[PDB]
Amino acid sequence: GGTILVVTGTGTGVGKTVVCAALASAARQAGIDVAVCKPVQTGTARGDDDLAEVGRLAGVTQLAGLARYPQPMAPAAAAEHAGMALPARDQIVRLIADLDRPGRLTLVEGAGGLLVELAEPGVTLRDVAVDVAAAALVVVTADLGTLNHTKLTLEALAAQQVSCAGLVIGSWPDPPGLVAASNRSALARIAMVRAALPAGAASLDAGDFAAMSAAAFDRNWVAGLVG
Amino acid sequence: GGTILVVTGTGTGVGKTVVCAALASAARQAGIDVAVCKPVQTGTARGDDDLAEVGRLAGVTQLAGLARYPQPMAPAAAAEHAGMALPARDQIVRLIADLDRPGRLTLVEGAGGLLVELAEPGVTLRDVAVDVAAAALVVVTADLGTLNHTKLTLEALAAQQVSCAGLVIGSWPDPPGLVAASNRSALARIAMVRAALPAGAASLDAGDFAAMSAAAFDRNWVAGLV
Ligand SMILES: O=C(O)C[C@@H]1CCC[C@H]1C(=O)c1ccc(C(=O)O)cc1
Ligand SMILES: O=C(O)C[C@@H]1CCC[C@H]1C(=O)c1ccc(C(=O)O)cc1
Repeated sequence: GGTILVVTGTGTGVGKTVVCAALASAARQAGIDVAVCKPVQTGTARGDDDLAEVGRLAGVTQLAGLARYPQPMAPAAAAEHAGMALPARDQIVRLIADLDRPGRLTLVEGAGGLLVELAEPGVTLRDVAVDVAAAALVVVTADLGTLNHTKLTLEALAAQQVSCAGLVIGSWPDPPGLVAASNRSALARIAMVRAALPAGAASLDAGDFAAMSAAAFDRNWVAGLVG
Repeated sequence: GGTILVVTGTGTGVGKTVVCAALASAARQAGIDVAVCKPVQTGTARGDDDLAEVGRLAGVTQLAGLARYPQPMAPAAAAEHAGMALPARDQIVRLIADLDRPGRLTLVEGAGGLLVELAEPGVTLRDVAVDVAAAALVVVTADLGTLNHTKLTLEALAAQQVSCAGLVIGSWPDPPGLVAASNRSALARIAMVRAALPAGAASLDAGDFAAMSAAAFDRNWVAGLV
């Protein structure tokens, strides 16, 4: 196949979707075929659609979804609230493998953080990553609290020998405060910081977003993700 | 010795200090001697003093600390900015062991979440819980995001055979709301929920707060800590 990357985060609202779109665009500009896949999407009763936003910002046409639940809640709660069940483990894995092909970067965006349940019983994105031999790109914040959350996530990735492809800061303030700078430097000491997306990256239009995306990431690391 | 309990949290600002004070107050109301050790304290420029809060809210007098930094940052960054190393692993472990005595509940409060650096070099509250054979109480929020953070923190505990004394929600909202109430059930499925401190409990005066604390925890669980 090609290269599968799960895109998780330290928590919710940390920028997984905008990092997905931003990495997708940077890879597309390097001539890499990109698919983005969102096995579990909650919050549809308020218009959340990460697949839609990713296409909107990065022009990905190859967008695969699976489970959709209305309430803006954890996959497990939003399912119970809807009278619905979670997908099964081998259904998510099937969705990804069916996208996987050589020369393609397939991004699997999670729901919330790494240990959120996506399938019964206690199946997480980390388990999926094992099942499909994917590295995890961890979306982190610059805010106070990020250092503990990142260290936890990395440990949880290592506990199952899921390789960390590095961190992305979902929102980088212009200009940075004392904490923001301190965190960025400390983050860089615990893992590679693949990029620091500028604050407001998601309000950009197509071309602004594609330029931001091309600048955000090291061209040579992006190009190196897919042979 | 006695019973040592580290009080940690999923993160920062989740209610670690108020929960120490609350469990200290409930344990005091059960006739338990309570000491609270806060090795490293930051944000002192703006008035942060977690041991003072425990004193005022819970009446604890055995309040033990080693270092104070003015910058409202994680200990390693406040110390970086201040130009002075964190205390030594040895100082923290020995302070806590000296605090520990039979019949006393010794609470140990970190900074931020479980895996924050507190001592030289890269020593965490997890490492300290190991060294003094302490179990961890994990403070958590009711808010969207808490489930992943709690599951992450409990894993990090298990990975070093540090026992989990349970969860406390540091601020229970009024009224709950759908996500808070769904999280409370989910958390309870993950570990024992020992208490949910009502929002605003930190602004209580001593008598009010004591009454809250007496009522927040199970009388028998608390009494059975020593
Ligand atoms: O948690 C507290 O006790 C409040 C304190 C006050 C000053 C900054 C807070 C702190 O220590 C801290 C620890 C770790 C992290 C992090 O993981 O990035 C962030 C902040
Ligand atoms: O994808 C997101 O993170 C944004 C979505 C929007 C609404 C619910 C968010 C969600 O999925 C989620 C997942 C897990 C947890 C938790 O561990 O507590 C909280 C929220």
